[PDB]
Amino acid sequence: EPEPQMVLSPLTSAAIFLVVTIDSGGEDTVRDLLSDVASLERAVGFRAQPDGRLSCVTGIGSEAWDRLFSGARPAGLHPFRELDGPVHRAVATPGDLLFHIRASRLDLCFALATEIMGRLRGAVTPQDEVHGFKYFDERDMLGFVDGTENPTGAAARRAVLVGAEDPAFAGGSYAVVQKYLHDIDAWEGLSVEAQERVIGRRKMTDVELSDDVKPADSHVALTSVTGPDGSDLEILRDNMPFGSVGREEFGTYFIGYARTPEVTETMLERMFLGTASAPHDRILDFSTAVTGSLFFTPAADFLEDLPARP
Amino acid sequence: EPEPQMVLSPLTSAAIFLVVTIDSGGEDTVRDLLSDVASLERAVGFRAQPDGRLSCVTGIGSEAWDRLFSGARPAGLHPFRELDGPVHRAVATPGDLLFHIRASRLDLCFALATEIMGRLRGAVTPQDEVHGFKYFDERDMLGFVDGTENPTGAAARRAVLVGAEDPAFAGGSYAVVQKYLHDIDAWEGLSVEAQERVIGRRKMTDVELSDDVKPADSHVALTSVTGPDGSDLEILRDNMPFGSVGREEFGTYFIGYARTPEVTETMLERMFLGTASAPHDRILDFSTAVTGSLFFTPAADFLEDLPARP
Ligand code: HEM
Ligand code: HEM
Ligand code: NI
Repeated sequence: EPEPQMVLSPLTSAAIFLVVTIDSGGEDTVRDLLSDVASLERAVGFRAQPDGRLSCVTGIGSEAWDRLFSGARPAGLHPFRELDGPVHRAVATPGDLLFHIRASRLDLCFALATEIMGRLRGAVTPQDEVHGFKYFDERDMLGFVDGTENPTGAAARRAVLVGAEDPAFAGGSYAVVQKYLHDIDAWEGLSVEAQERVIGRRKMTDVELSDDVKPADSHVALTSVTGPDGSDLEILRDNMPFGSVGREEFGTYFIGYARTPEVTETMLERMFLGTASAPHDRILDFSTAVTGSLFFTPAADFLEDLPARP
Repeated sequence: EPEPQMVLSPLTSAAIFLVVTIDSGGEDTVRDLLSDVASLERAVGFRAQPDGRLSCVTGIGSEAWDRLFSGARPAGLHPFRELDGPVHRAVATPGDLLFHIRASRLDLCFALATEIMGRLRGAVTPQDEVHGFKYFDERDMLGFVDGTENPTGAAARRAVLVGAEDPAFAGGSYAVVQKYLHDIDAWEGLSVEAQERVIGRRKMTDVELSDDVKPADSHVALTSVTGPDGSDLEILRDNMPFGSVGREEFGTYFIGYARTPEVTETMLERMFLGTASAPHDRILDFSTAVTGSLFFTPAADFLEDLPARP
């Protein structure tokens, strides 16, 4: 009986990512928005349903949580753990609140972000805002199909949603975000055969590389992680391309939901710190991370009925 | 039997507007892109047909025209005439090339814009770049249905496409652009009735105010122009909203196609300078123009078989 937010969304061609920090003494204005946000989603979204598919997933940062809520905390909620790799850095940037707004059209996402930020105006300071558009064939900014091996339906739920491990917050999830910028000129200089050695899948056909062709330092290889037993651990990603052409900004907005942050964090360490037979993820030779933050996205039940302020 | 560019488009949800200036000695690269731009449009767009609806209207500024082409000039091509009215100013800004990119998906626009700019790189300098989205019910940032009294088909061609009057350039058109930003706060503080007296049509039903009622300083009244004969003088507009919710920007991007700049320019004068019967367009009390430029968008034929350089 707890309802989670729309962490498992259908395919949606548009998205707006909003990350803000809570000003001095903006705690109260925020908690009012947190209650209404579900209702607000419904207002912007209900006409233009069922095509629209407008949703919002709201996330709360580690430190912001303590300023906002009394009572117990989510089990594994900390601030984003910065990774200072030998070559590549996973930076950690400020964010107190996350709004993951998605729809089938960008104007719906825009209308709902306007409502959210309108009532938050004066209590929060914008940190990041990016509008994402999906390609007509699910490909990302590097030209590869993006999202293929995402857990689906029932296993997705089990991989993403808090359960009996933290009963107090079952139905919530942990969201990790990173805004990446690509060296498109560099990447496109590569042969397609060389690019597939980077990702770990065939570009066009989207078939994964056989176990002994797939390089140890390819993306798909490093992001496959298993548990201490004979079973593999997965996350839910909804990557969204973005960019400004004039500024030569070509991006991938990464977002990854998981039952516990330790899964996503493992994958991050393998990509940036590398393993024994892999100095790092080759995707990083073409992708530079300019922000990263960690949030708990609660059950929608938690937002309707908040705890008293600490 | 000269084919115009896709000035008359279907209805498109997405748009990118590019304005660049041409650097010293960039003229040659620019010409090479102009010759290939229709080609590139096909390249990006065909594999998305029919539903893609991707198109690019390419336009050239008055000064850039003499740097690029020998031979005849279009009869009406001058720089955007700055208007310095009693209250409001229509700024004139830098711009040599216009790329009016439209499709049903924002990603189709982004992709063509990437190819174009990649070619133009090293030879031009970005001046303006707006990504526009259209609301599901064809409304703009002011919440009024935008585009209702636009001309259609036969009447539109007659209104927009250069004819026998300037034969060397039949199939062309003159485009005027202005990026507008709105005092959204001010605007939303009016009553719906108040707002309708600003626009000249009823907000929610899009019926035009009757003659007696419609204020003489309302937007529709001021942009309703007749010639030296009885009949009306029309233009084709494809206004697009754009915005950033974080830095509190809510805008309309104006683009106005006409058979001769004179019609558009006349309207712009009544709006910013006034009338016997009105100080200025009431719409300007909520909208600030931040860019202005005038371009000639040649026949498709012209770009593919370019004149010699001078
Ligand atoms: C610029 C950033 C990124 C790009 C362009 C990108 C792109 C891709 C692509 C093309 C695939 C192909 C296979 C598939 O979609 O199933 C993939 C898979 C995957 N990615 Fe990434 N990705 C990015 C960042 C990340 C990050 C930061 C993580 C952090 C955990 C991550 C985790 C994964 C996982 C777990 C898979 C599937 C693993 C499997 O095949 O079992 N990705 N990504
Ligand atoms: C802030 C910028 C602007 C906004 C928000 C805006 C919006 C609108 C709206 C809501 C209408 C209602 C009627 C219709 O859609 O046909 C309209 C009509 C019109 N506008 Fe604008 N517009 C803007 C700028 C301009 C500019 C710069 C011109 C320059 C000539 C212009 C010329 C016209 C014309 C000719 C009509 C229709 C006239 C008729 O009813 O016969 N507009 N606009
Ligand atoms: Ni490397």
